[PDB]
Amino acid sequence: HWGYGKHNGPEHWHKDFPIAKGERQSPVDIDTHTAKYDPSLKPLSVSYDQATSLRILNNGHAFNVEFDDSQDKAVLKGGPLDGTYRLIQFHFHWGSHDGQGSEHTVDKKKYAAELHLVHWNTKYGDFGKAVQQPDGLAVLGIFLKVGSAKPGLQKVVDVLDSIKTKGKSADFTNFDPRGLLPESLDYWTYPGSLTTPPLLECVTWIVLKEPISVSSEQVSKFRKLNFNGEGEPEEPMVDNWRPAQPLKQRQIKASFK
Ligand SMILES: [Cl-]
Ligand SMILES: [Zn+2]
Repeated sequence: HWGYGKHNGPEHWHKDFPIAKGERQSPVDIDTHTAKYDPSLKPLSVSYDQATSLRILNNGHAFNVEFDDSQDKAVLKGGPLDGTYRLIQFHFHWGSHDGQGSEHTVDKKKYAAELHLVHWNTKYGDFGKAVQQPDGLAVLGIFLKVGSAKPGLQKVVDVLDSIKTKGKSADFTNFDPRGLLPESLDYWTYPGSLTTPPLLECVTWIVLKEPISVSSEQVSKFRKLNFNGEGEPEEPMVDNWRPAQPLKQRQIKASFK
């Protein structure tokens, strides 16, 4: 089974998932000098007022906050997207220390972590059908940098102690993901893939320019989670990120100059 270790980590995924060497893999390094301004890209429309969070789960790879995606007003649209995409879950990737942990990089700079807000294209009926199409999902990626604390993240970080091992979960209602967004919605966009197996090339990536600031203590709580199930010897959940992949024949566009 895949993981992030020496023997089952990202360098090994291609054996079970040959698309790992595909033409539209994620993440990627974003070169700010070559990314091209496209002043025809509409503002991003992020509507989370009626986002209805359900639970938080340690899935053995990261933790996912799951949403009720029948909420037809809880949607991402605009920007580079046609039609409407529904929020299903968000999760993070992070490092064994503050100097690494993001999946996308910006001019080769890695951030302490990266948040992914996963949405599926309503035109395909559900998430399971959408992942089989090239315009099936839209993932909103947001970098975390160490600085002042992020108040809207605190409810997430405080609940992690009770879901420390694989399989554990907690009810997690009335979490408002708007508390995780930076001031600015300027972004870079490119077509790419899920960054975990099955690595399907079904994602329009929308990566915000502006990181959110989280405190050193908040991010260190991510690192207290464990990959293993209860009753195995603790295996700290850190460095669950996939490194930058070849950009091949893709152009990264920017919503801003
Ligand atoms: Cl804290
Ligand atoms: Zn992710």
